[PDB]
Amino acid sequence: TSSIVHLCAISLDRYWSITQAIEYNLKRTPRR
Repeated sequence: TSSIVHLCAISLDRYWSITQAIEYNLKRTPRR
């Protein structure tokens, strides 16, 4: 129970900053 969150704490941040500024790198240099 407690031996999870701690982990989730690690395997999460990675997908935090990006999320926030995801639009920053989504569909750059659009070709149309």
